[PDB]
Amino acid sequence: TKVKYPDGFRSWYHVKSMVIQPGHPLENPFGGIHHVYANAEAIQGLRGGNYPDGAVLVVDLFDYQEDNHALVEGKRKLIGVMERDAKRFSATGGWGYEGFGEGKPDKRLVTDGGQGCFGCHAAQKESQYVFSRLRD
Amino acid sequence: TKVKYPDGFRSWYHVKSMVIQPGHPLENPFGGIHHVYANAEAIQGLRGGNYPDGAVLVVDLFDYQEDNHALVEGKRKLIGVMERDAKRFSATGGWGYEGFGEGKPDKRLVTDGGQGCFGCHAAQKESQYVFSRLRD
Ligand code: HEC
Ligand code: HEC
Ligand SMILES: [Zn+2]
Ligand SMILES: [Zn+2]
Repeated sequence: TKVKYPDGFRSWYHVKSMVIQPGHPLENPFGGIHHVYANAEAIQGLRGGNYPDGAVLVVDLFDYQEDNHALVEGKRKLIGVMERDAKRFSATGGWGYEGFGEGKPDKRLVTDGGQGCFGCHAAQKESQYVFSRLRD
Repeated sequence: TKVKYPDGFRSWYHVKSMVIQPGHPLENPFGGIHHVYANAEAIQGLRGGNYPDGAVLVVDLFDYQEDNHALVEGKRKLIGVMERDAKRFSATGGWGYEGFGEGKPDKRLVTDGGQGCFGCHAAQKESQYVFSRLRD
C-alpha cells in the first residue's frame, strides 16, 4: 500500500497548469507553478470514463522567480501523485496519495496514509476525487 | 511552403512553461501563460541531437485570470508553430514559422513568410533558433 514512483511521468499527457502565488490558502506547500500529467489510464477518467486501476495523475510543482513581469520556472519543489487501485487504496476512496520531495523517489512526503490529501479530494467525489478538467 | 497545422500537439511532450505579465516588454502580443510542446523529432533536437526535417515545436498561449493568489488558465489566444524543413524553409534558417489564432487551423496569422518571427529567433542561431531548453 505504498504508491509507486511514477517513472517517465514527464513524457505523459499535459492536462493543465496553474500558478499558486504567495497568500493562497494552499501556499504551504502548493505555492509555485504546477503542471498536471495523466498516464494513458488516467486520460480515460478525465474524458468521462471510470478511472481504471493503474491510472496515475501527477502534479509537478516548480518554484518560480518573478523577473521583469515574467514568471520563470526554477527548481522543482515536489510532485504529488494519485495512483488508482480500488482494492489496495480502499481506505482513501481507491486513490493512493503520495508526495516526492523534488520529484525524487527517495523523498516520500505523506506520513498519514494520505487521509489529509483524501480529506480535501473528497469534495470532488462526484468527479472520482479529481479536481483537474481535461481541456483542449 | 506552408507550415502544417500541428494536429494532436496537445498529446505531445511538454518541454516548459512561462508566464508573461503586464509590463513585460513582450506583453503585446506574447502576454499570458504559454506551454511549449515538442514532437519526437523536435525532442531529438532539444536533447542536443540535430533537428530532423519534420521536427515541430508549438508554443500554446493562454490568457489567464487572477483568482485569489492563483493565475488560472483562461481562453487560448493563439499557438505559434516552428516546422523543420532545412530546404523548404531555408529563407528562415530551416524553420517554417506560423501562428494560428485561438489555435484554429483556419486562422493563419503570419503575412511576411516568417521574417518577423525569424528576426527575433535569429538571436538563438547557436541553439538552431530555439529559445526553449529541455528541463527534467
Ligand atoms: C485541499 C485543501 C487540498 C489538499 C489537502 C490536497 N489537494 Fe491535491 N489538489 C487540490 C486542488 C484544488 C487541485 C487541482 C489543481 C489544479 O490545477 O486544478 C489538486 C490536484 C492534485 C493532483 C492533480 C490531479 C487532480 O485532482 O487535479 C494530484 C496528483 C494531487 N492533487 C495530489 C495531492 C496529494 C498527494 C495530497 C496530499 C499530500 C494532496 N493532493 C492534497 C486540493 C488539495
Ligand atoms: C522576440 C521579440 C520574439 C518574436 C518576434 C517571436 N518569438 Fe517565438 N519565442 C520567443 C522566446 C523568447 C521564446 C521562448 C519562450 C520560453 O518559454 O522560453 C519563443 C518560443 C517560440 C516557440 C517555442 C520554441 C522555442 O524556440 O522555444 C515557437 C513554436 C515560437 N516561438 C514561434 C514563433 C512564431 C511562429 C513567431 C512569429 C509569429 C514568433 N515565435 C516570434 C521570442 C520571439
Ligand atoms: Zn489576499
Ligand atoms: Zn510583475
